[PDB]
Amino acid sequence: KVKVWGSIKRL
Amino acid sequence: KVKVWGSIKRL
Amino acid sequence: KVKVWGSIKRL
Amino acid sequence: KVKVWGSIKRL
Amino acid sequence: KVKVWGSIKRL
Amino acid sequence: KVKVWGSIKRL
Amino acid sequence: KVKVWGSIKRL
Amino acid sequence: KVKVWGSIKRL
Amino acid sequence: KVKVWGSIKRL
Amino acid sequence: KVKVWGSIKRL
Amino acid sequence: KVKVWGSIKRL
Amino acid sequence: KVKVWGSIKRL
Amino acid sequence: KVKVWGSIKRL
Amino acid sequence: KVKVWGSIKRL
Amino acid sequence: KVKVWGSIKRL
Amino acid sequence: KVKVWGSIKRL
Amino acid sequence: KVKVWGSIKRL
Amino acid sequence: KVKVWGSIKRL
Amino acid sequence: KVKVWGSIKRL
Amino acid sequence: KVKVWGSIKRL
Repeated sequence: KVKVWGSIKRL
Repeated sequence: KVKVWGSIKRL
Repeated sequence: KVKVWGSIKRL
Repeated sequence: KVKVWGSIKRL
Repeated sequence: KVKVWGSIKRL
Repeated sequence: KVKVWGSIKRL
Repeated sequence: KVKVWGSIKRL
Repeated sequence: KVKVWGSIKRL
Repeated sequence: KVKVWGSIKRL
Repeated sequence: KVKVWGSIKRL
Repeated sequence: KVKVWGSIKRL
Repeated sequence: KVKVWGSIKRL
Repeated sequence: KVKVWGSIKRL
Repeated sequence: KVKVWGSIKRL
Repeated sequence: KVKVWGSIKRL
Repeated sequence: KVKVWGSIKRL
Repeated sequence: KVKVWGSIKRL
Repeated sequence: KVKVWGSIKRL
Repeated sequence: KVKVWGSIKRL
Repeated sequence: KVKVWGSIKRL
């Protein structure tokens, strides 16, 4: 399983 | 799945 | 601001 | 699908 | 202001 | 800021 | 920045 | 097994 | 940068 | 055994 | 770039 | 035996 | 036997 | 690219 | 005799 | 693209 | 896609 | 006799 | 007589 | 899909 977590500032 | 939620001020 | 929402199901 | 909706003050 | 609407298929 | 969270099981 | 960790099973 | 560890800045 | 390492037994 | 080792920029 | 080396026994 | 050797830009 | 020869850019 | 060569003798 | 002919895009 | 050709006599 | 045609004798 | 006819996409 | 009829996905 | 049909007299 690949767990993803965080945030982005731009598209 | 990977959920996406929030906002951006630039591209 | 540009609202961003939804999901990336296929990667 | 990642839906996007709003407005930017500059590029 | 630049209106931005739509969706991303592959993020 | 856009929150990215979740999981990719199959690539 | 978005942290990604884990394992790919279905390639 | 394919192990993953790191980060993405935009996706 | 997402670091990738390991082995593919099957897909 | 197909071995893997390196780094990616996107998912 | 992800270096990939090795062999498949049963294709 | 099916031998494999080289590099991929992404998974 | 069945011979295999060429290249791939993805897995 | 990942070079692929060899043979599948047992199937 | 089983004759095989063609090409693959992925491993 | 990987070329697959040849024959399987015994399974 | 890889065409496979013919007959199995040694099962 | 065991007759075979068709195709494989990955092997 | 052992009869056979169907379809397979791999070899 | 590889279509299979026929009879096994012996193996």
